[PDB]
Formats: sequence, structure tokens, C-alpha cells
Amino acid sequence: TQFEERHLKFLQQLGKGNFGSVEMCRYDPLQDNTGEVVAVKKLQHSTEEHLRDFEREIEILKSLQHDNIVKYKGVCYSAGRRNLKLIMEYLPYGSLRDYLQKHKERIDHIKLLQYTSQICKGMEYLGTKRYIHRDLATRNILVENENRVKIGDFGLTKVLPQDKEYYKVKEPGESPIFWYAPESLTESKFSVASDVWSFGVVLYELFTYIEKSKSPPAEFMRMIGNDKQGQMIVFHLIELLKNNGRLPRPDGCPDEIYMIMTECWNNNVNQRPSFRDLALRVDQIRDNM
Ligand SMILES: CC(C)(Nc1nc(-c2c[nH]c3ncc(Cl)cc23)ncc1F)C(=O)NCC(F)(F)F
Repeated sequence: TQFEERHLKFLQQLGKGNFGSVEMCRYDPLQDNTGEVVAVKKLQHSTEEHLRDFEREIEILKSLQHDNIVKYKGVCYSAGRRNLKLIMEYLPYGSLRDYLQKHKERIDHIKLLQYTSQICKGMEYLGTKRYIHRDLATRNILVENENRVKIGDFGLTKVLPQDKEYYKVKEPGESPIFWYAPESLTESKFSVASDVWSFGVVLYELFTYIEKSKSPPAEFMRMIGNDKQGQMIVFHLIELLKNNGRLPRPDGCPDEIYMIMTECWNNNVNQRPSFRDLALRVDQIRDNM
């Protein structure tokens, strides 16, 4: 079934980035304001390269059906082929980052692990399709309700080549470097293993309860020196990672959860755990607790 542009009523801006913008809209064909509230993504500056990447993100999202992956709803073509709109489910609790920042320690360790398990499961399913998320962070995870989180924003997702286990980005855009694996920093190489490294960073964010002074950019900047600027930050971060500088164990975090983070943060790509293993391990910790 099709979505008519004339029936998409603007409600609120949700955000912007990666050459796109996301708005909360009511899909109201009955024109009585009883329509479903949806999330609508469109391109801000729509070049032929941007259209091509947007179409690929649409195909990727439409191919994914999992409880812990944001639902594709459709496409609106009313403005023509060159001005597509991606329609997705709207998750009113917003990002896990905002949700956790608000609700802090009132969300216990058992609950953080329920979210951790769901993130692993969504990521494992993503990996079976040979898709590399490339932007795993609490800011890119949505809360559906108290018991369910879902991976969102597939705007940076790459499909692995048929004959290779990594995707090489020739001309990188804005990069979340404090979530990046060393091979992604040095060679712009992305794989299931680099998504596992970013997952270790997600687990860290969770157990610091999004405390501002404890964030991966704040911790890494203190380790390299706050006087470092521009490309010198990347140069120093690479050398720090090479010499085993890592994020600290968050205050009150169980030893066992810190060990999972440190295994994800292995410089050897082949030694990092698998998402299938992580979900099994995290479910065992949950059960024990
Ligand atoms: C608005 C913003 C910067 N970007 C996007 N949101 C949604 C999106 C899809 N459904 C949503 N429902 C609620 C909210 Cl707050 C956002 C969305 N889908 C794609 C995006 F690029 C965002 O919130 N990102 C967090 C993420 F969704 F990725 F987890």
C-alpha cells in the first residue's frame, strides 16, 4: 500500500544528519487527525550520489524483519523519484541515550543487560544478511517500551562484498571516531568485528548511565590530552589504542561485564567475540543475577 504526501501532516522535527532529516508526522488520509504517527526521513540536499545511498538504505531497511530492528513502513513517491520519503515506525520513548540519561540508576543492571542482549540479537541478525551497521551507539538505539529496544538509523550501513569480510570506505564523511575499531581509524575497514568493537563502546555507555564527564569522547580526550586538535586527535587515538589505552571500568560495573567490553576491544580483529556468543554470555549473566 502507498503513502500520499498530501496526507502526511507535519508534527515536529526529530533530527538531522548524514545529509538527511527526520520528522514526526501523522499519516492522516481520513483528514480527521485519527491517523498513525510515523517517522519520516527525507534528503535535505538531494544529489545523484545522495539519492543512490538513500535508495540503498531503503532497500536494506525493507529487507530487515526482527523485533530489535526499527520497522520499515513504506516509501512516499508523491514528490517524484528524486524526492523520496522513507516511512518508519515512530518510537515515542526516543533514543536509549536520552532515555538512560533521564531515568539514570532507576534502571538496574538486570534491565541494562536485557537491553544489551536485544542489541546483540539485532546485530547478529544484521550480520546474517552481511550488513555492517558502522554507527552502533546508544544515540542510535530506540526505546519501544521499558522491555524493548531496537537498532535505528541504517544511513551508514554497508553490504559486504561477496568475496570479502570487510567494506573499505574510500572517502569518509563525519565519523564517530571514539566508537571506531583501530582498523577503521587507520585503513577505513568496516566489518562484523568493527561493529563488535563499537558494541563494547555501547556496553560502556550503558554502565556509565550516560554521565557526561564519563563519555567515550571525554575519556579519550583526557587520555590523549585536551590540547590535541583536528586530525592530531585521530593520530593520537590510533597510537593510544595500539599501546592498549582503553576506556576505564565504569563505577559500580560488574567485573564480568567489564571483561566482555575488553574482549570486544581486542586489537586482533579475529579474536573479538561473535554477536551469537555475546547474546549467549549476556543471557547467562542475566539468569545468574
Ligand atoms: C532523528 C534521529 C537523529 N535520526 C533518525 N531517527 C530515525 C527514527 C525512526 N523512528 C524513530 N522514532 C523516534 C525517534 Cl526519536 C527517531 C526515529 N530513523 C532514522 C534516523 F536517521 C534519531 O532520533 N536517531 C536515533 C535513532 F533513531 F537512530 F535511534
